Amino acid sequence: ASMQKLINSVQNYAWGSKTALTELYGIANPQQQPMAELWMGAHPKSSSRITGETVSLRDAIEKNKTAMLGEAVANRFGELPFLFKVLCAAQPLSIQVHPNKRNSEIGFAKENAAGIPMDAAERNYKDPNHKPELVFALTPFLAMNAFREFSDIVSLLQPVAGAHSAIAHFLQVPNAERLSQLFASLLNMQGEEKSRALAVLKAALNSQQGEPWQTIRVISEYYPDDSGLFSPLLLNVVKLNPGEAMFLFAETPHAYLQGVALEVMANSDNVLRAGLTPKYIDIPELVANVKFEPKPAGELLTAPVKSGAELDFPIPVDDFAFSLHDLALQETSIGQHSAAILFCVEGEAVLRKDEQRLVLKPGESAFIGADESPVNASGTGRLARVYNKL
Ligand SMILES: [Y+2]
Ligand SMILES: [Zn+2]
Repeated sequence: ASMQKLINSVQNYAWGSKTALTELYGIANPQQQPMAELWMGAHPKSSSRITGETVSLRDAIEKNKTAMLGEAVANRFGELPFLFKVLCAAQPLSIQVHPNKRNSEIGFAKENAAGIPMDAAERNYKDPNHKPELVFALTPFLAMNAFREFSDIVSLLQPVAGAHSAIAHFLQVPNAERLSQLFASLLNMQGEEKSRALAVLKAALNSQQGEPWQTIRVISEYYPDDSGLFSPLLLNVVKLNPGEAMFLFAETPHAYLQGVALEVMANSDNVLRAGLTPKYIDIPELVANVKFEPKPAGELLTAPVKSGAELDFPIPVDDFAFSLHDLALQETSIGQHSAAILFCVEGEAVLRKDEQRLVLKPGESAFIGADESPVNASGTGRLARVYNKL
C-alpha cells in the first residue's frame, strides 16, 4: 500500500502513566500497566510494524532503502534517521545532559574500547555524534531546561544560602566558574553534609510560595533524598502549553517532570545524568560536559513558522524535521523528499493517495515511503509529521 498504518510499540516503563494514552487516544490498557513511551519508527530494539502479513518497518526499509527513505537519506544516514515518541511522564524523570559532538566521539570510543555492550545499562554513549532533540507538548508539560540568568539564580538561592558553603561561594561571585563549582558540590554532597543541605531546603519549602518552590515540592515526593532537589533554583522551570516546543541543546541540563509530549530524536542517544536518579554519577565527566551559561527564559521555546496550513519547527540539524498540519475539509497536499511519519494529534485525518484512503484517529500514525510522496490530507484537527528536509 502507498500509505502504511503503523503498529507501534508501547514501552511499559515504571514511570509511565497507566491512563494517559487511553484517555487521549483510546489505546487499550485492561491490565492497567504504566505506559511510558509510544514509539513510532524503526528502532532495532522495537521497530514499528506494517501490514497481508505483519512485518517490521525496519526490515521493510532495509530491503528497499532508496525507495522507502529517499536518495538523500539513504546517502547521508543509511537508515530511518529519526525515532518519534509520545512520552507520558507520570513521575518526574532524571536530569539529563547530552554531550557535544567532540565528547560524544570520545565517550562512544571509551565505552567501545572497554567492550561495554551497546544495550547494557552501564552504556551512556550510543552515538559518536551529538544527536539533537525536540519536545512538543501535547498536554500541559512541566520541565526544566538550561541554567537561569545568574541574577535569577542569586534571588532563588538567597533563602537557602546556609544550606552549603558552595551556595554562599556562588552568591559572593555569581559567575560561570562558581556555578560549575556549585553544581559539582551539590551533586557530590554526602551523608550529614547532604542531609543538612536538604533540611535547609525543606525549611525553605515552608516559607517560600509559588514557583519554583512548588516544583521542588512536587519532585520531593519522588526524590526526597536527592541533591537534584536544588536544581529548580539553578535551572529554568518551564510549563509548556499544548503546542509549544523546546529544542534541547548539547551540554545543557534538562528534565521532564510531568505531562504528555511528542519527542523527536535520533535512534541512538548519549546521556549523562545530573540528578533525580538513584544511579551513580561520574561528576567530573558530567561537569566536563556541561556549559555553565545562562539561557534567558525568552529563548527557551522554539519559534515555529507558519506557511499556509503548515507550521514548521525549524531544527538546526539535517537528521529530522518536524511540522504540524492544520486539517480542513478540503484536501491539502503533504509532500517531502524523504520517508515521513504522520501522527494524528487531534480531530481525525483522512489520508488519500490516488485510490487508497487511510483514516487516522487521534494517536494513530502512518508511514509514507519517499516513493509515495505526496499524500492528500483532509479532516479536522491536526496532523504532526516527522520527515527529512534534505
Ligand atoms: Y529524551
Ligand atoms: Zn534530552
